[PDB]
Amino acid sequence: SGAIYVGNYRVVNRHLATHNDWANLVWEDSSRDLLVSSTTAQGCDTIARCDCQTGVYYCSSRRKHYPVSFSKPSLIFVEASEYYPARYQSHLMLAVGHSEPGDCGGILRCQHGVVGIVSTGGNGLVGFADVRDLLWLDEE
Ligand SMILES: NC(=O)[C@H]1CCCN(C(=O)[C@@H](CCc2ccccc2)c2ccccc2)C1
Ligand SMILES: [Zn+2]
Repeated sequence: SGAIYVGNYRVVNRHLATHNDWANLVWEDSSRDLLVSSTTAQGCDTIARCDCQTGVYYCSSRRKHYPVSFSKPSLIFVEASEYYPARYQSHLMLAVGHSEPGDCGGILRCQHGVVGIVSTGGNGLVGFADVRDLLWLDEE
């Protein structure tokens, strides 16, 4: 579990959005596993605007922040699960690191800000849904 809070936005994994998030929807993309909902209060997160491939992510299954190298956002094959059929997930970055399903929502950060949130994994790999191309998160 976990979310990004920037301005009047809550960014969460689409497969984990609560009923309250759907009743206050801004934008969603099934192919990226992202959903953005409106918030009454202002958030403090700054989104990174860069091409960094090294950062630190939070892993709830180990209660640890791990430094990692990660790939460029890409269309990656994600196996069928209870949340989606077998498909290509876009804007996904992989890293060698421990991750388990309950780790989704963990933030990945670089020196510039929030890069993305855990969305996939397994096999000593962890995948992050990128949010750095969502330039509109920095306005209104
Ligand atoms: N974005 C998605 O479509 C997610 C939805 C939840 C499930 N997804 C994952 O990647 C799972 C592992 C799936 C798996 C298990 C066993 C064998 C082959 C695959 C996972 C593991 C670790 C961290 C986060 C998620 C896909
Ligand atoms: Zn950066």
